[PDB]
Amino acid sequence: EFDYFILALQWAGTSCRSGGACCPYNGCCKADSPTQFTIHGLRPEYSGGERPSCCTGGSFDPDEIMPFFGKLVEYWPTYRCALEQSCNNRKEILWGQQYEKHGTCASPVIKGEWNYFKKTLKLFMKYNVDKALEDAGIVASNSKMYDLKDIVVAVESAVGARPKLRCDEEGLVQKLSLCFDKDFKPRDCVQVGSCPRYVSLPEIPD
Repeated sequence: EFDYFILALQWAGTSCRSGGACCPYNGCCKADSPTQFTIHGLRPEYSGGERPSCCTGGSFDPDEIMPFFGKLVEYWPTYRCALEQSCNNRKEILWGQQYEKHGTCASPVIKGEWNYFKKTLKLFMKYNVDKALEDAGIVASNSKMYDLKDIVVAVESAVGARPKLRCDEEGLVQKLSLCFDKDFKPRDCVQVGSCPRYVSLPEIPD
């Protein structure tokens, strides 16, 4: 039983600050493009001791991604060069792991692969945090820090609900999550203490 969905987004600059080698599907390699928040995954919010994962034991079928491939590569890249540990000790690409581990547990609100990726992408584009931040003048930078409050206000004003921010211990923004109800309408996320008063949104390392 759950009431809300959580859409987890990752800040590319922080996921890429530990260099690495360019490999397929990697979001840290791609000529020249601005650093932005990309999709990590959509999942049911469980808060009662038990937190289910892998609910159908259903094999991820890459064929059902087709009408979304271009968008997934651009907005849902991976930041590791290895396959992700998924259900049944099965190695999988990020999209697969997210679908099997969480999307299956979203039934019947979300039924099947297609609808999972379709819904996740729709929410990302409709309530676009990157556009909100850019509008406020909050952009990737290695020399300037930002008031945490400026970022929160930008997202709330644009999306209509309070997000959840998570920073590493050096004050770098790592993730930003949005919460939604079963009808996919924005809802304030539970308050959390992670980020200091001033934070940084580093650019992807060259």
